[PDB]
Amino acid sequence: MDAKEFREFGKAAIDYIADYLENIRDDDVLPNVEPGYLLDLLPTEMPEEPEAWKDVLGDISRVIKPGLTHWQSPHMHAYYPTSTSYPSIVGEMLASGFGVIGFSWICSPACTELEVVVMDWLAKFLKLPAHFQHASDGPGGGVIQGSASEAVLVAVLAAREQAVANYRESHPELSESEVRGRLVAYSSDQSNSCIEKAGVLAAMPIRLLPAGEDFVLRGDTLRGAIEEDVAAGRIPVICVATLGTTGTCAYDDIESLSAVCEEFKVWLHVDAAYAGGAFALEECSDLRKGLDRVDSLNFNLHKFMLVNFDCSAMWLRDANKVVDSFNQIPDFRHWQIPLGRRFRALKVWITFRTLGAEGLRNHVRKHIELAKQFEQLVLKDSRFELVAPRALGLVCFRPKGDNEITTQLLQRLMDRKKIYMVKAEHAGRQFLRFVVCGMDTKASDIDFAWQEIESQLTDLQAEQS
Amino acid sequence: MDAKEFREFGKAAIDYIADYLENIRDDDVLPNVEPGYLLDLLPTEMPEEPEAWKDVLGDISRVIKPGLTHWQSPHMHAYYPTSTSYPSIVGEMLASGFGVIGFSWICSPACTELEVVVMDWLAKFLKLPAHFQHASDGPGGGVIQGSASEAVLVAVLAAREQAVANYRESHPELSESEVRGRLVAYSSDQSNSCIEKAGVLAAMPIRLLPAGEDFVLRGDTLRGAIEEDVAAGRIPVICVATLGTTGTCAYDDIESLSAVCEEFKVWLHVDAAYAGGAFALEECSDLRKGLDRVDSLNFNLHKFMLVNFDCSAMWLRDANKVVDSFNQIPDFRHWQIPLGRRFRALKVWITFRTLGAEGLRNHVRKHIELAKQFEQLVLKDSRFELVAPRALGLVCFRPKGDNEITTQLLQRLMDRKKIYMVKAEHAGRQFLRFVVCGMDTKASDIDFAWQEIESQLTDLQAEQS
Repeated sequence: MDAKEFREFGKAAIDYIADYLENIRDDDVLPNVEPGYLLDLLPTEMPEEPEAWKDVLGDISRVIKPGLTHWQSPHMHAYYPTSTSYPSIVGEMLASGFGVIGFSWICSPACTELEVVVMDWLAKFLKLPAHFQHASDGPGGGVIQGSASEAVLVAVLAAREQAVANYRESHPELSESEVRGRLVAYSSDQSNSCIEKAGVLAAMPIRLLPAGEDFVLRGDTLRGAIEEDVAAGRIPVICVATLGTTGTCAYDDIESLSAVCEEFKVWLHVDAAYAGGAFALEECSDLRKGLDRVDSLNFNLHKFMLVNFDCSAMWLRDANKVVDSFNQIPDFRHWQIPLGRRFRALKVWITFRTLGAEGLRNHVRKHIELAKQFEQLVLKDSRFELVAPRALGLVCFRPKGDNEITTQLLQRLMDRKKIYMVKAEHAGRQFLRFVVCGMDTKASDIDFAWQEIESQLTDLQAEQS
Repeated sequence: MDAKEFREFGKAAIDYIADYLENIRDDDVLPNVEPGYLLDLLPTEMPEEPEAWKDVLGDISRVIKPGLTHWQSPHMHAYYPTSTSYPSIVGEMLASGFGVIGFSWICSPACTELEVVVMDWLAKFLKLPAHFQHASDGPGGGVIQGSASEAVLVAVLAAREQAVANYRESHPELSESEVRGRLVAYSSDQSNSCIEKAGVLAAMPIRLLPAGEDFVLRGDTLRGAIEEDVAAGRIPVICVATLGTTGTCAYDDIESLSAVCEEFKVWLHVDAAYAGGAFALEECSDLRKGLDRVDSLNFNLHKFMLVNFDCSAMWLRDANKVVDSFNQIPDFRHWQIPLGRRFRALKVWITFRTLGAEGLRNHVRKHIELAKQFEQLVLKDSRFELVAPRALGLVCFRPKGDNEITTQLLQRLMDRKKIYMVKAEHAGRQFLRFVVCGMDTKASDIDFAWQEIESQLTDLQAEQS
C-alpha cells in the first residue's frame, strides 16, 4: 500500500470514526449477538492476495460493530469510564505514525522528555505535592504505565524488593528463602481485584483487611493486622490504599493509614485510578489529605482525563526505590516492568493542550453534576433507595424490597439493551451502580437512563401475578 | 472539540503522517539535540484555555520531530525493526475510536473473537503446530500481549506457579517458603535482557548457561546444569530458549533442549520475538524444528509483521496452565498480567487483510535479500570481515584490526547521523550489527549504508598520523 491509498483510507477512517461517535446513542449500547458469532462470519485463513481497504472498512460496520459494547456511549453506565476524546485519537494515530520506541533517551529524546513534561503538567493540575514533580529537587517523579494493574504491580514488586534488601542486609544470617517466605502485605477488602492478582503474581500474601460499614479502611485496622504479623515474626511490606473504590467510590482514610505506615516503615501506595481526576477540584480537596505522606500513587487518565485507553499515571515519591529494584533525564525502562515503551505522552500532550485545564475541570464537574441529577431522581421516587452516598460520577441505588427485584430489574434492562448497568453486592444486599461514562453525556441522557429504569420497574411490578 | 473540527484535525494528521513517512530518508535518522532540549521549549503548566489544533500540529514538526530517532527510516540499522505499516496505523486509530476494553466477552464480543481469529490466522501462516490453534481440539491457543518482555514474564510466572503447586501438592510437609526458595530456572547467556529482568521480577534465579562458540545453547549444557541443581535439592522450573538472539540472530537448539526438558518436566518457552517471522518461509523450515515439543512461544508482530509497536503474539500449548496460575471462547484476562485489554486484534486483522499472506512473505524475503546484498559488500571489501554468519535481516561485521577501529568508525557514523548502528561485543571482540529495518527499504538504501560506512573507514584510515 502506497501513500495515496493511505491518505484515502485514513481520511475515510477519520470520517467513519467521527460519524460513529457523533451518532452513537442511536445504536443499542449492548450488542445482540451470541458467543461465536464472529468466528462464523470470518474466513479461517488470512487472504493470500491483498484485499481492498474499502471492503475491509465496510466489514468493520458489517461484522465488527455488531459485536461491540459501546463504551463511548452516554448510555454506558456499567463501569468507570474509558471515554476517549477526538484529540486523543488523533494523537495516538500520530504516535503510531512515528512508530518509535523509547527504551532509552537516544531511541528518541522527545518520547522521554515529553513524558516528563506532561507528568509534571498533570501533577500540577491534580494539585499533587510538589515532590511528585520531576522538575522538583528530589528523586520524585511520574511515569506513564499501561494500566492501574501494572502500576499497583510495580509498587508491590518494588516494595517487596526493597523490603528483602533492607532486611537481609540487616540480618544476613537469614537466607533469601526465609525472608521472602516471611513477607506480608495489606489492602482493603473493598480493593480492586488487581490488588489480589498482584499478590498472586508477586508471590506475597495480601491481607484484605475488613473496611468499616462505610467501606472505608482505617489506620487502626491496619495497625492491628501489622502488630499481629510483626509479633509472629513476619515482615510487613506494603499497604495498598484505595481512593475511589470500585463498588461505592469509597475513600480509604489515608491520614491514619499514613501514620501507621510511617511507624512500621511500610510502603504506602494509593490506587486513585478513577477518583484521582477529582483531585483537580477545590471542592474535592479533602480527597488529597495525606497525599504528602504516601510513597506512590496511580490515576487512570482514560477514566477521568479523556485520554483513550491505556494511559495510567504513576507518581513515585522516590524513584530510586523502583529503579534499584528493577535492574536530570529519567531512564523510564527502569521505572517499569517491560523494556521497550510506546510514545504515550504524545496523545496526552495533544489532549491537555487542545482541551485546556478549564475543559478538563469542566469535564469532571459535569460528571459530578449529572450524578447529582440522577441521585435526585432516585430520591424523589418512593420505590427506590440509595445504598451509599453519591460520589463523583457514581450513584449506588436499588429498588426497595428483596434482592430479586434488583436482579429481575437488571435482567430486564440487559435484555432491552438501551442502557448498560451491572449489579453489585455488599453484606448480602444487592444493588445497581449507575456511573456517568459519556464523552458527550448531557442531562437528557440522565433523564433517558432514569426513564428506562423507572419504566422497567413499573412494568416488572405491574406484571406480578 | 466537536466532530467537524475532528474531521479536519484528523485529515490534516493523516496528510502529515503520509508525508512524514514517504519523505523520511530526507531527514537525518539520528537527532541533533541535547538532553533537556524539549524541557526548555515547552511551558511548565498546561494551558488554561484550549489551544488550536493547527498550532499543536505545527508544534509537532517544530519541537517534537527534532527529538526523534526515526525508526521508520530505511537508514535505521540499529536494532530489530518496529517498522509499522499504513494499514496498521489506520487500524490502531479505528480501535482508539471505539475505545473499548475487552476484560470480558460482553465488554465487547468482537475484541475477543477477532483476537482468536487473527491468532489462528498467524499460527497457520507461521506453519506452527496445529495444537497452537484455538480452533484445534485441545487447550492450546494464542493471545496478543504487550511485548516480548511481558510474554516471557507470563511464561516464567506461570511455570513458577505450576511448579510450586505440583511440588507442594506432592510434598505437603514442605512449606511454600521452602519450595519457592528452592526454585531455579534456565536460559542462554546470549538471551535478551528481558529474561534476566523476568528473573528479578519473578523472584526466581535464572541461570544464564554458556552458549557454544557459535552462540547456540544446547541440550547437554542444560542437562548438566539441571542435574547439578536437582542433585542439590533444587527444583528446575523453566527453560527460556531463544530463536533469533539479539546479538547475532543465533538459534538455540530446540530439539535437544526439548528432549532434556521433557525428561525433567521443565517448562520450555521459546522467545522467537524477531526470527518468528521467518517461520512463514519454506527455506527457513529448519527454524521450526522442535516447535511441536515446546510449551509456549512468542513472536513480535511489530518486528517482522508490519503491525505497529505493541503487538506481541504468545501461543500456549496448554492455556489452563496459565489460567490456573493467574486467578469455546477463551477468557483472555486470565492469559495475561493486567486485567483490562486494548483491542489490538483490529490493527492486526486490517494489516493481514490489506497486505495478504503474499505481501507478508515477500516482506520477510525482501529483508533476507537486502541482508544478503549487504553481506556481499562486506565480503568483497578487503578491509572488513564477517563476525557471524548472516541471518535473516542481520549482518554482523567489523573493520579488520583492533577494536578501537570499530569504536572510532562507529563514533564517526554516529556523529554524521546518516545511518544508525550500534556496537556489540563477544569474547572480547567488538563488532557492528547491520539490521535491515525499513518499511520502504530498497537495494539503493543498502548501497547508501555501505557507501557511508566504507567512506568513513577510508577517511578514518587516511587521517591516521
